[PDB]
Order: sequence, then structure tokens, then C-alpha cells
Amino acid sequence: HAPKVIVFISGSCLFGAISRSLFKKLPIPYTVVLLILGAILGVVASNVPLVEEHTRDVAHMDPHVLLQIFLPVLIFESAFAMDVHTFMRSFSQVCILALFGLVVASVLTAVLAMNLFNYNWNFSEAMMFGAIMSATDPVAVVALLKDLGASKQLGTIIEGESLLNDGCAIVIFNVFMKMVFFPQLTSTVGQNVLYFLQVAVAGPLWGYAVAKVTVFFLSHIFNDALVEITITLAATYLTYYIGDIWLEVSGVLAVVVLGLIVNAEKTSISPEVEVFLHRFWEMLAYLANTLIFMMVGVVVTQKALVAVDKMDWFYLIILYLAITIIRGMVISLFSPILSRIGYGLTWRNAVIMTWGGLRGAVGLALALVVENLAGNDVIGSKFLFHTAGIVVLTLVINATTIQTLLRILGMSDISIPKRLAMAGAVRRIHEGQNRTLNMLKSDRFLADADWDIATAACEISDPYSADELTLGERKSVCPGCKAMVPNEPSPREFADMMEEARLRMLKAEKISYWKQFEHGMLAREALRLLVQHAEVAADEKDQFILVDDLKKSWQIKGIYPWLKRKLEDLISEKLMYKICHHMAFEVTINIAIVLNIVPIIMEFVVQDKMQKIEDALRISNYVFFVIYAIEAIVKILGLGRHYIVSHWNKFDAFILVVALVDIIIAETLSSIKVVKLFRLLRGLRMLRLTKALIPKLILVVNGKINNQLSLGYDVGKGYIIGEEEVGKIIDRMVDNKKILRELKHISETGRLQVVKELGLLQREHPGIAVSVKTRQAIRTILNHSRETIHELQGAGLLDEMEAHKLELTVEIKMKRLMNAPSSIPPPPPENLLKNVSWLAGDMKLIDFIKARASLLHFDYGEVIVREGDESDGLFLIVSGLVKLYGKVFEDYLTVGNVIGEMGVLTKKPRNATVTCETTVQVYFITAEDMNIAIDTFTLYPSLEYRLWRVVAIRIATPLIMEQMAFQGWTQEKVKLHLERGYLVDLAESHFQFNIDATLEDVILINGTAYNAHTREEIRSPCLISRTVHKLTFQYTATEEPRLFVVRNAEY
Ligand SMILES: Nc1ncnc2c1ncn2[C@@H]1O[C@@H]2COP(=O)(O)O[C@H]2[C@H]1O
Repeated sequence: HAPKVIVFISGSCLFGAISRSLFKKLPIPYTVVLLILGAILGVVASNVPLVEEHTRDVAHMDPHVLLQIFLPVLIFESAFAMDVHTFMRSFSQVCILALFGLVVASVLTAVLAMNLFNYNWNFSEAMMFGAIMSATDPVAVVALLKDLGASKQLGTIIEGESLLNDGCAIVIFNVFMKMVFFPQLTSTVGQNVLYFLQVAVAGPLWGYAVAKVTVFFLSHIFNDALVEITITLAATYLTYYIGDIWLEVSGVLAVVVLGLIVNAEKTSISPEVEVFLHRFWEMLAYLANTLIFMMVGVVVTQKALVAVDKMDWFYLIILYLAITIIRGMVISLFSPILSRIGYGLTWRNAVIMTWGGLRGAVGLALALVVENLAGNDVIGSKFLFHTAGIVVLTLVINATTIQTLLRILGMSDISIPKRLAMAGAVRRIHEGQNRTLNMLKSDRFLADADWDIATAACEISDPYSADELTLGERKSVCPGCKAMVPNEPSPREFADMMEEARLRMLKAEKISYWKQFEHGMLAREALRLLVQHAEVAADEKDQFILVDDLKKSWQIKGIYPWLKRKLEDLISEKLMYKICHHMAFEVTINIAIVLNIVPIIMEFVVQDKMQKIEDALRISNYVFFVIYAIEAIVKILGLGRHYIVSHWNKFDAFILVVALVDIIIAETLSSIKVVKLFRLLRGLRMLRLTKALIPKLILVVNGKINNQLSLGYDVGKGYIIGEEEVGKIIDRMVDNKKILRELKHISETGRLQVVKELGLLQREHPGIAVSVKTRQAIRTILNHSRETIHELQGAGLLDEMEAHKLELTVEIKMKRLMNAPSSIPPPPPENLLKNVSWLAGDMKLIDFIKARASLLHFDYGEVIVREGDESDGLFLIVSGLVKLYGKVFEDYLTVGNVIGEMGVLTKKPRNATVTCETTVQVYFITAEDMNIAIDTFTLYPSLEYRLWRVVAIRIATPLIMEQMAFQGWTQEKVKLHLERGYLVDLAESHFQFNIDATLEDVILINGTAYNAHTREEIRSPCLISRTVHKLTFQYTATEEPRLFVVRNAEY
């Protein structure tokens, strides 16, 4: 008639809602009172027949549809909630701990059950009991570990051990369930090891295959969220169902691998789809847990509680104690092996993970499967009663005492920098609330509002609210503006000032890294590496953030460059030629290859079975595909040395002669013919799929190298940008001079080393580096366009729907950018000469510079630029990396920069010396050609204006970053603000300039200016002070006074 199942599911939803709402403050989890409510519902169902009808329709469910409905959701959410980078960083330890602890804990619990329980269980049923018992589902422990500050890696350790524990526990449970409940099978040794191999490898391989197909499908979906959600759900359920039923493999491990790969590659999912998928899968797992606990309670009080004794409760208590003891001995036994890992466990983490073994819904569902499979036997009832009791006892006692245990062991204390940061944030929020309240007290609409309720509601308080001696010492090392006492430093006081300066540097570097993350410049994993290295340097005595510990991020070496180099070596290569030159023949032979492949596998199948003489041997295999299209028209009639020298063409010659042997065997037309036909087809397929397969492996290897190079470039850029900002802010926090000099020296040598190593990193792999730089440039342009769209929307100049269309356009472009070519070929030096910032617009000027350019090759160690020598040319680095030594500033100039602007402009001997750190090719425009180019052009953007604008940007950027370092704008914002401005001509201004209030900054780039009604004649190029009202300029020959301002933006 009508479904009672929807009534039970909605009732479980409402009961879970009341359970979650009413038990927020209590430390008892909502699952235990869900079990209590399920037991109450089961006993009224045993009394009242209508509730008996509802519970008999739902809770007396088949074991199979119980597994295939609830298990994929729980397993996929456990895999998808993971921090997969931290899990993969400690994957060996988690894998060995979970796997070996599962095996030895299952046999120990099995031996315990056989030696302790009165029931005459055999060895296999006892491993089934141990497999149910050792499956752990801690969620409250991982929530407490994520919430309570430090030991963040221990929660990932516990979660990964739990996920692999659940997967392999259901695997060993299914193995012994098939052993016990269905004992009709008798097997040999070979079939048994084939079954073990099939389960163990064909779980993860099937999961890997469906995960790769799903990632490929999700990479090619734009502007449709609902389809992405449906393929995630359908891929999970289809992977589990096809693996468990059709392939007869372990489907739990397939969903584990699929969830780990989908959580690993989260970038082809759109971010709103990603956050909805996280919330949606958490909601689905909550639904599964609530339903599972309610049916567990119902069948426990209906059938599992009809056969219990006092000895059963005693066995439950001894089983709980021995399960905790067994897990403790497992961890204590594997402690040295787990200790010789890069994240070794302490005694506190071992005790926490011992007590964090909370048995959950997975073992309860397996106990339901055992109960329904056993039938009227008491084995399922005993399994169900002991599993429910172990779950209840572990949940209650372990949860309350794990909160208490985290309190006592000293892993719940808030750290002093976190406490100071939270106190400062709370004080800032309080000051802002007071200022907003004083604003709202003098507003005409809101003056009459009662303010007692306003201060009662809007009151943020701080959550945190030998240690005293340490805090007193840390406050004692503070020679700041709090106290005004002049003195002379002491050597011990110098040691404390050294330490305080070093911690202030590392703390400011952590703020630099978080500022880089919040502005969409750093990656998240790069941020975690830089912050981790900063805090590791902070925990040591004198160790700064070194470069050797940062080089491991961009260590490109490994399996993948060796694979790339060897596959490049295999496919390096070297009238009738032109049709081969079009390359459209090769795709036709490849499609012909696959259309040859599949039906000869069918003919293999039909002689394995051994109709109309099998279709007359399938028209003699289409006369062997018309003898391979007459051997590709006799290889287009024997194209000479091009066919002669290629070993690939040598085995196509082998193919054609073996096909001629197939002709003479058809002429002979027994057993030798079939085996040789087998060898023909298998060889043909494998060595002709190899030519298609090798470039696909080349792109896969290039993608892996691209990911590693992107991480390394992101880490290096984060260190360099943070080191720039910290070296620009360091003057305020450090008062001593020699301390400042030492700190600047280490900062500069680290900066130079990282810039050099990134330059040689670009030199090593050209195409991959060009690909990651193109990807980062497109991402930066798209992010700033999205910010422009948001600022146009927030200013009211664009309505909501049209702004949403523009954001959808840039988001679709970003998703296309995620599916990029992994190795863009490097551009020619003509293209790099074309794309120069002072040479972008004018095409005629591009033709003149190409007519006047000479490529000049230099070896290692030659000098390009001499300081004493007069300026005779311009240089453009098209490849290679150069060093600079100048009077002392040291920098390394990369590909696409220009060397010599002020030399060719203001006619002075060169300021620096440039040498080659690798072999370099530069474009040399001789100075007389620069002068005839500078004369022959009179457009509104002129080369004189463009070159002076490029150099004006370069000098003005760190000088503006000096003043705004207190304000905290990054270098990118300074460059974007300065990019808005233009050089202003004094010839139109009659050599008198006025400063306006509208002008944000005024920087003179070159020359001497008079200021403030001849108050002082400023010779040094710098930012013109706002105190200066106007500047009057004087003509001096070859002085050429250039000032570069920006105006404020107008809506
Ligand atoms: N502070 C700097 N940062 C980057 N490049 C510089 C710096 N100073 C000089 N250069 C470059 O080094 C070149 C040396 O010779 P030039 O002075 O003709 O032009 C100079 C600039 O191109």
C-alpha cells in the first residue's frame, strides 16, 4: 500500500535532530541516546503492532542492501573528509600501523574469544568477531584534536588509521564470512592465493581506474554543478556495486581509493561544488549513522536481548577491558617501527590513540549482517549483543575520559603566541565595537535604540580567557616603548636581544606567508610548508629558515625525470613523403589498429570456445584487414631511408612478413597455425599500441613534473616575497644596529640563493617552467579581473545578474586553465622580443627593432656589462640567468628583463657589472640605433616615454614599498598602483609642476628639482613629500627631469 520506510527514516531524522540539539552541552555523544531511543522504539514495537509493522518492514532488512546502501556513503565520507597531503606525508606509518595492527588485533581478539567465551566458536568465527571488534570509527576524538590547537598531525594519523582500519576490517570480515556462512566451497592453494591477490590488488586498481575516469569527467564540466554532484554519488555507488557483485573484488578498498583520489585532486571541482560536496557527504554520512544506530537499537532489544545471561554481561566487561589492553599492546609493540618514521609517536599520542579507539557504525552494520545471516542460531544474537555493548561502552567511557585525558596529559593548553594573537584580535574587535557604538549613538534613525541590549548582544569575549615565570621572562625581554630607561647592552642581554629579534623575524615571516595566502598568491600546500619550516626554525636555538630545508620543495629529481628522458629518447626520431608529412595517415592506421584489435580478440574468444565455419574464419579476418590495408599501400610504396632507418618501421616489416606467413598458412588450409596466429595478433596489438601509448605517458609524466615544479616555484616565490616584505619592515622591530646588520646579511644571502636556484630550475626543464608560468600569469590576470568585477558590483555601476554572468565567464576560464597543457614549448627569441613591455603596442617599431637586433651568445663567467665602460648598447635576456654586482646591491636578472635603460638614456657610465651564471643569449641594440629609434617615433606612447616608464616603475616600486610597509600593501599591490600612473611632460607644463590633493604619490625618477619656493634644492630622486606644495623645474642639458605620479581612481 504505502511505504512505512519513509516514516521510519523521517522519524530517525527527527530523533537525530532532537538528539543533536538537546545534547550539545553534555559530553555524552548523540549516538548513545540514539541507541537508547532505538531500544525504546523497539520495545514499544514489541508491544504495539503498528510500530511492529514499521520496524519489521525496516529493521529486518536484507544484509546485502544494508551493505550496498550504507557502507559506500560512510567509506567515501571518511575518505573525503581527509587532509590528503598530511595523510600522504605519513602514509607509510598509517599503513603499517593500521594493517599490521588489524591483523594482530584480530587474531588476539579471536584467541581471546575462543579461550574466554563459553560458546564453542571455531577459529574463523572468532576472526569474524575480531574483525568486527577492531574496526574503529573515531569522530569525536578527531573533532577534539582539530579543535584543541596543536597536535594537528595526530588527528590525521588517527583518521587515516581509522579509514584503512575500516576498509581492511570489512575485507577480512567478508573473507571469514564467506568462510563461515557459506561453507560449500572447497579450494586448493592456487585458487586461495588467486582470491587473495584478486581482492588485495583488484580493489585498489578498480578504485584507481574509476577515480581516474571520474576525475577526467569532472575536469570537463563547466557551469553545471548538479551534474558534478550526481557523478560523484553515482561513481561511488557504481564503484562499490560493480566491485562487490560483478567483479567479485573488495569494493570497500575501491571506494577508499576513489575517495582518496577525489580528495587528492579537488581542483577540477568548482569551489562552490566542492564545499557543497563536503557538506553533502557529511550530511549523508550523518544520515547513515543515525539510521544504522536506530536499527541496531531496534534489533538489539527485539532479538539480541532475548538470549543474554549474567555471564554475557561479564564477558562484555572483560571483552572491553581486553580490547583496550590489546590495542595498547599493539601500539606499544609497534612503537619502535612507528618511531623510526619522520613523524615518530610519543607516549602521550600513543595513549591518546589507544583510548581513541571508538567503535562505530561500521562494526554495528557488520554485526547486523552476521545476525541476519545466522538465522535462528544464537551466534548472531551473541555477536549483536556484544557489538552493541562494546560500542556503547567505548562511546560513553572513551569520549568522556578522552576529554579528561586531553586535559590532564597537557595537550589541551593553548600556546602563548596563539593566546596573544587571540587577545589582540579580541581587543581590536572590542575597540571597533566601541567606535561603531559611538557612531550609532549619533545617527538620526538609530539614536533612540536601547543600548544596554546592544552591548549585551554585541559583546565578543576571548575564548581562551613555570608558565608564569616563562611569560614573565618573555615580557622581560622587551626594550620597547612601554618603558623609558636609557642604558647600555650586556652580553647576556645581547643574547636575549638576539633571540627576541630572531623570533620577531620568524613571526613576521609567518604573517608574510599568511598575507600571501589571503591575497590569492601562495598555494595552500606551499603555505603549509613555509609556515612549518618557520615554526621548526622557531623551536630551535639560533636556526633561521634555511635554504637547504627549502630546496626539497623544488627537488625535481625522481622517477619522473628519468621516465621523461628515456621516453624522449625512444620517440626522438630524426612524392610519397607528403602524405606522411600531413600526419593524417597515422591516425587512420591507429584507428585501423584498434578496429583490428577488438575482433581478433573476439576470434581468440571463439577458438577458445572451440558457426558457419566461424563466419568463414571471419572472412579470413577480413583477409587480415585486406592484409593490413595492403601493408599501408606497401608503406606508401617503400618511402626510402625514412622507412629504412626506423626500428618501428622494422617491426612493421616484421608485421608484414608474419602476415605473409598467415597467408601461406591459409594456403596450407592445425595446432601450430592457431598458436602462431595467437602470437601474430598479440604482438601486433602490443607493439602497435606502444606508439600511441608512449606520448600519453609523456604527458602524464609531464603533468607530475608540472605539479612538483608548481609546488617548488610557489614555495620559492613565497619565501622571496615574504623575505622582501620582512626586510622592508625589519627596521621598526629591531632597534640595535649591529643586530640589524647581521639579520639583513642572512636575509640577503637566503634571498640570493633562492633566486639563483629558481633560475637554474627554469634552466633545467624549459617547457614545464614556461607552462607553470603561463598558468600562474593567467590565474593572476583572471583573479584581478574578478576583483574588478567585484568592485564594479560593489560600487553599484553593475547590477547583480550581469556581474554574475561575468563571474561565471571568469570561473569557466579558470576551470579551463585547470585543464592546461602540461608542457608549453618555449617561445622563440623573436617572440620574446615582441612581447616586451616597452615594445608591446607599435608594430612598426617592432619591425625596426627586429631589423636592428643581434643575438649575442656568452659562456659561463664572461662579463657582459662593465661599470667603467661608457654605454654603447641595450641588452635583452632571451634565455639564461645573469648575476649583478653593483655599488652594495646584488640581484639576479631573469629571462625577459632588459639591461641598460638609464645607460642608453642619460648617457652615463654603467652602474653595475653583469656576468653569466649560465650561458646566455642577449639582444644587443647598439646605442646609435637606439638613438635613431628614439628620434624616428613621435606617437603618444613613445619609446622614450615607454623605456622611462619601465625604469620609473623599477626605481619607484621599492621606494613606495618603504613608506607603505607600515600600511601593509604587498609588492603586487604597489606594482599595480604604480602601473596606473604616467610620466608627465614639463614642456606642456612649462617646467612648473603643481602638486594636487588628488595625487596619491609623486616620485621624481631622475634629475634635480627645486621645491617649496626654493626652500631647499632636492637633488636626490625620491618621493616628493606631501609637505611640498609645488615643484619648479629648471632646464639643464642632459639632465632630463622625470617625475612619475599616480592619480586617484574616479568612478
Ligand atoms: N637596483 C636594481 N635592480 C635591478 N636591476 C638594476 C638595479 N640597478 C641597476 N640595474 C640594472 O643593471 C644595469 C647596469 O647598467 P645600467 O646602469 O646601464 O642599467 C642597469 C639596470 O638595467
